[PDB]
Amino acid sequence: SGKRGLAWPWYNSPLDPGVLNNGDGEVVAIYDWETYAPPTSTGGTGGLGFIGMQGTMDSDSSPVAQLATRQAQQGWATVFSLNEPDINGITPAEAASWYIEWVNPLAIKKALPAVTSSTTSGQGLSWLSEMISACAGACYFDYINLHWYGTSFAEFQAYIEQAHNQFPSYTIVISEFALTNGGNQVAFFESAFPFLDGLSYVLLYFPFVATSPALLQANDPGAVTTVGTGSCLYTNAGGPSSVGNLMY
Ligand SMILES: [Cl-]
Repeated sequence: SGKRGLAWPWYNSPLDPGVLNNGDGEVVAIYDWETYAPPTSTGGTGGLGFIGMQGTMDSDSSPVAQLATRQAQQGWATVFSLNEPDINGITPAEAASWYIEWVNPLAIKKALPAVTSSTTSGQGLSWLSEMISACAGACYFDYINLHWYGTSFAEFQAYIEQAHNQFPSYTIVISEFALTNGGNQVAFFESAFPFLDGLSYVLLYFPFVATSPALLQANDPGAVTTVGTGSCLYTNAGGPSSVGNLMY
C-alpha cells in the first residue's frame, strides 16, 4: 500500500499520469477536483484509482444532481467533498446539511471537506470541529481531508501532529501540500514523504501539483505566484521533474 497520489488539474489533457506509475506501487490515486474523469493524453489514469470530488455545492462542471450517477457509472472506491469551505463563506451547519443530503448516499469511502491550515477560529480545523458538531454523527465519512502550504518541513510536521492530536482516532488524507514561493520544494518532499509514509493514520497524500510549469503558468497564474513552479511533478515535456522523481 503506497499512499501517493496525483492532484491532476482540469487542463492536463497533454500529460500522461502513467509517467509517474513505474509499477513499484508507491503512487496509487488521482483526483481532479471534479466528478468527471481526468483529462489525459492516454484516455486513462495510468493504472491509478480515480477519486471523484464534489468540490463545490454545485457547478456546471460537477453538477451535484449528477454526483450519485457519475459515482455509479465510473465506479469510484472513494469520493472527496467541498474544497476549503472554511475560507469560502460556507457555515459548518450549511456544509453538514449539504454533506448529509448529497455525499452520504454514495456507499463508498468518503472524505469530509478539505480544510486549510488556518489557526483562526471558524477556519481550518476549528471550522472542521464545528462541522463535526453540526453533523453530530449523521455525516457518514471515513477520512478528514487536510491542505497545507507554509515555509518549512518542521511547520508541516508540527501541523500534521497537531491535526492527529485533535482527531486521534481519525484517518487523514492530505489532498494538497507544498512550500510557498521561494522554498526548496525538493528538500521539503524528500523530508515529507518518509514522514507521511511512517504515520499509520495518513492514508493518502497529493503534492500540489501534478502538472507542468507551462500549464500551471497558462491556466493558474495565481498558483505560480503562491507556490512557484518548483512543486510541479511534471516537466514541460511531460517527463518527471526533480519532485516527480520523488513519487517513484
Ligand atoms: Cl493551507
